[PDB]
Amino acid sequence: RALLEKVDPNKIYTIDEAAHLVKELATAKFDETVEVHAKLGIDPRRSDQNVRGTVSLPHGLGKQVRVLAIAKGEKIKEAEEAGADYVGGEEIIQKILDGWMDFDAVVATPDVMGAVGSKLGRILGPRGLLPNPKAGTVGFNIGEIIREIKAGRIEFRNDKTGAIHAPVGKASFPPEKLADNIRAFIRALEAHKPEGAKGTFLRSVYVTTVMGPSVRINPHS
Repeated sequence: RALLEKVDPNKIYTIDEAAHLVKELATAKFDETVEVHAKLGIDPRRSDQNVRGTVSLPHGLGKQVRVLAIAKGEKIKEAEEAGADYVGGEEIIQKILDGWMDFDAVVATPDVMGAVGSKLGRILGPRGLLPNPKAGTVGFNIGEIIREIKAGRIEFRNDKTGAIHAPVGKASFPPEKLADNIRAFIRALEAHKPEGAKGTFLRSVYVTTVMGPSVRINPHS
């Protein structure tokens, strides 16, 4: 844990330095999702300054992503038709508990999320693989969700604190690809600067994981 002192909390790192720090400190036990969090120069209580859109990450998305869709009843067939690599009903949960992890991403319909969250929270959670409606990975339009990932896009939306975050890779990625993905998210955010927002837009930007320290980065590096 003392390992924490490898990250200087006051330094503004380059994106490449941050990518390397990610890989130096990543737990070896499982593959963690790497996020970028930014504090935005917006008023989060006014809808005309909402920031919402997609990032087309240059690495790790598209046809190659093995998507698991968990659904129920009719939506199983829709997930199959949309080309999810793996589809299951709630019966698939036990298979995951038994050690099946061939998938890279999980999406789900709302009706299975109680069971998914309760049984797989402690497994998918620490890995960053838990579906969430705010990330656009839980919904009844399961086919559209699958197609968006296969088209190489991830969704983002600011929160009520005026911050925003999105996954940009895994700790297992080569650092150059992680760095590429971090830059891509920053460029996607900048392309979505609202008209009317004043002052600095990217006030601070960080590379993060759920369980680890944040690494502050220069978004123009």
